Amino acid sequence: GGRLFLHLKRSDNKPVPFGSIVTIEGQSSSSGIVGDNSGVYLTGLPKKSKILVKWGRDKNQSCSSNVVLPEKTDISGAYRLSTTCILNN
Repeated sequence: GGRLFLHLKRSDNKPVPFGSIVTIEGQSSSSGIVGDNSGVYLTGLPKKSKILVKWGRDKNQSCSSNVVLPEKTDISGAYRLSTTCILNN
């Protein structure tokens, strides 16, 4: 599958909080954890995914992102991608 470093930034231009939990939309278990440079490393992904990034239970404490990988198959490396995490408010 696809592996990538994903740099997330909130729609309000703040970094995503260090320690936020990343999940595939529709799944309850963790996929990864946002680190101290507001990035996460993810593997086993299809070409197009949707993720939830969460650091609390209230309004404006989670955000949603699409994750679109380039088409190329059969490579061993990792993409360095960026996307917006749109706040759920």
